[PDB]
Amino acid sequence: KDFEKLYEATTKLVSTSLKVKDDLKKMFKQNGYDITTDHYALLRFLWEQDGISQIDLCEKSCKDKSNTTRILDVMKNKGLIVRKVDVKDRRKFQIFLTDLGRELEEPLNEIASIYATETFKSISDEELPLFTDILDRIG
Amino acid sequence: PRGSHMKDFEKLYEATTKLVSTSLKVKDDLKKMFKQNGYDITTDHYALLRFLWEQDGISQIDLCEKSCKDKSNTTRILDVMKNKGLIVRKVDVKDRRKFQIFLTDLGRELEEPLNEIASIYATETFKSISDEELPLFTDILDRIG
Ligand SMILES: [Hg+2]
Ligand SMILES: [Hg+2]
Ligand SMILES: [Hg+2]
Ligand SMILES: [Hg+2]
Repeated sequence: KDFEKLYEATTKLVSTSLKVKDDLKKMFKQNGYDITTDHYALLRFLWEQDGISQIDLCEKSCKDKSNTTRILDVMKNKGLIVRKVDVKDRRKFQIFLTDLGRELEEPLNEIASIYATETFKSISDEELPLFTDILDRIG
Repeated sequence: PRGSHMKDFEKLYEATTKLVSTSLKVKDDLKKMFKQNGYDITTDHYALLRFLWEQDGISQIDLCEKSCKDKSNTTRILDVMKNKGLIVRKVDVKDRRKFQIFLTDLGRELEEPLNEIASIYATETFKSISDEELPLFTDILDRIG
């Protein structure tokens, strides 16, 4: 409708995504926090709700089970989260924030806010839900 | 940074999240479709091949400007393409130390079957999206950043 246009949209979608992820990461680094966008998204779920099951974070995350688990080990190794074997299943892992994990909410949210305002500055508030809804119908 | 009409951070974050997820789903599904139909090609590969079908023998340098993925990642990906037999690296006759990138016979032949799959894929993927909506979507993506 027509392929050339469709391919161009797909490309822009995919550049933009990468640029977004990559600039937010840089901004966390510049302020001295060595974290990725993936780590931030995961931590956001936990700040809402601590003790999420790993499978539960599969679902919410996306990824494969391989990738998510590797991202979570990187996070544990930076001290943000710990991993417990569950009180309603040996099979399941529950995921808890450390103190470090809790502490970073204010500041990581602050940097993400600053990134967001600048990044979305040319776009109107009323364009968001259109954008969002077009993304939701893609696929 | 500020003004008199700020957006809600939550909304911006949700949009960023949806943008990211959707990018990933689209990439990953296109890759699955290529493999299911017998071609072991990533979306990154296919995207580079598109640039080569338009402009065979382009410089590594000019490929990176178009590519994004600024240098070491386009390169690593180019290497993987050479070892797949899709492309070939040729020292520039003019301008020392530049390379030009050329399609193999295999890389040329893939143009038709790979565009066929991607095209079908794109139409499915965008079927719920009206003709008026598309450049709107595209224009928002251009203003992001
Ligand atoms: Hg790309
Ligand atoms: Hg994500
Ligand atoms: Hg999963
Ligand atoms: Hg390169």
